[PDB]
Amino acid sequence: PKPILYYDERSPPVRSCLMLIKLLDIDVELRFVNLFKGEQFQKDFLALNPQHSVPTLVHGDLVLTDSHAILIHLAEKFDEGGSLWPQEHAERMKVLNLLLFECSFLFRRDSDFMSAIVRQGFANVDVAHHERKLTEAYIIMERYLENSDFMAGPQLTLADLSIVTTLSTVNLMFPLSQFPRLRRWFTAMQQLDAYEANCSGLEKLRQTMESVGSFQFPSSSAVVT
Amino acid sequence: PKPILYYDERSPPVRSCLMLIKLLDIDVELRFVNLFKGEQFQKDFLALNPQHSVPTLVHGDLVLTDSHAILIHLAEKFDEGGSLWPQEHAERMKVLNLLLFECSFLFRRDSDFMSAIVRQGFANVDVAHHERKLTEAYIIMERYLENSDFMAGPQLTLADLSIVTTLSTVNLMFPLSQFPRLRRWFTAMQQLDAYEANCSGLEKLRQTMESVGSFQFPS
Ligand SMILES: N[C@@H](CCC(=O)N[C@@H](CS[C@H]1C(=O)c2sccc2N(Cc2ccc(F)cc2)S1(=O)=O)C(=O)NCC(=O)O)C(=O)O
Ligand SMILES: N[C@@H](CCC(=O)N[C@@H](CS[C@H]1C(=O)c2sccc2N(Cc2ccc(F)cc2)S1(=O)=O)C(=O)NCC(=O)O)C(=O)O
Repeated sequence: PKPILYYDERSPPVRSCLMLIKLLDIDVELRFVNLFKGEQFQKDFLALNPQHSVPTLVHGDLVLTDSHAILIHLAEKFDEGGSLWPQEHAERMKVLNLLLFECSFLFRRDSDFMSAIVRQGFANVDVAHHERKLTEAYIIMERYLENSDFMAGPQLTLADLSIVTTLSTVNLMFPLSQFPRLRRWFTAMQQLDAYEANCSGLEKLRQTMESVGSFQFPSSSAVVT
Repeated sequence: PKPILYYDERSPPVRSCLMLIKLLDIDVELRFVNLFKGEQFQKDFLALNPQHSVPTLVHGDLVLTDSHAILIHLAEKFDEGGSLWPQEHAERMKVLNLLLFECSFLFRRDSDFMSAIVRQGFANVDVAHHERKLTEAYIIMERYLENSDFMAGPQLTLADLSIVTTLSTVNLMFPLSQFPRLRRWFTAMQQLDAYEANCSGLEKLRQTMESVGSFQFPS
């Protein structure tokens, strides 16, 4: 049976899976779970994923509840022997290490910021606090890109797919003017045909966040090429 | 070159790596980075790990900056053919999924709570809020244990090592009496020879958090 992806394209980790699905031309059934309406708490989805989170993948008997596991699973089954999830051990561990950076550091801090907007309203958020936290993530990614051309090495990997969706979401708010390597990398990612799968959900996220938070992202921040 | 582990054993993700090292009898060189003194911001360590986090593993030219990658790396290098990191794809994906649950959900919420204590002081923390968030993690793990003796199946895996160190840290504040599968599992984990690697740092974390937070854990 072909994979089933429970999704809300506003979510960066969902969009990372959408990019991989487009990149590898995987046939996947899409099942929308509207996070704005709380559909992740629907009884059947909750029993499927007690974390009530998207993306969730059902592929046969396998149920994955984290984008980073979904990316690895889909790469092993549809990019077998390929370079997105590289064959050599050290290269693969480097990709895994950056996937975990996305979970542990980048997405955690972006989610922290957007959760404060939803709960308090943008005018009541300590924006300077979150600017510091997320600029710190910019600094770290700039350092990674000072030593390699893509995030995890000389070529595109799963790490770039995971990170670029959250980047583009952070960059709705915070400009990349002071980060030339990260701007060059982001521009290169935007030229990829697979990046088309990030565009619609990023814009839907912008619309929803501006509505719920009663604010506007500064239009000048987002890198657009 | 033998692996080098930069560590502060107060940290649950550090303790998971220490448990695996004891389980597999891995010869490592330990290097203490005192987080209480801010030594993770020392110039050479930031150069090595710009996330200024422990655990950090240096193994030859490979530098790993996340406990979950370190667990997988060490299992693949030192436990080929073991059950901790299963060879079968579906089983391996299940372990990976639970390792990411630990990063994304359990440790995130435990770190949220302990960071509130450090920044605000225990007397000013919304304990009820964090009790709800962490009890939600208990509920999820209790469901994970419905069909299996361990988190990822019938056998001990890397997922149990990652989860149990954070468990025991959450359990310093919130008891497990309402979660029979989870309490059974934790008692069984505590009986492992390798669980001794968790003991020292858990107590050091209790002592340090109680001083920095100016409080005492109920346990
Ligand atoms: N490691 C896991 C992470 C999976 C996960 O957490 N998925 C959630 C959606 S991602 C998300 C988020 O956390 C927050 S907090 C505030 C705003 C947002 N997001 C924007 C958003 C706003 C409004 C809206 F209607 C939709 C989205 S977000 O960036 O999308 C998730 O499913 N949350 C549901 C829940 O109940 O927790 C991994 O897969 O990698
Ligand atoms: N996914 C990564 C996570 C790696 C990581 O974040 N490691 C940190 C130590 S774990 C840690 C923690 O996050 C917090 S927040 C508040 C309290 C604590 N900890 C307790 C503590 C208190 C006082 C003290 F002196 C030491 C510890 S904690 O549980 O130890 C880390 O290195 N932080 C340093 C930094 O600058 O960020 C993975 O590896 O899995």
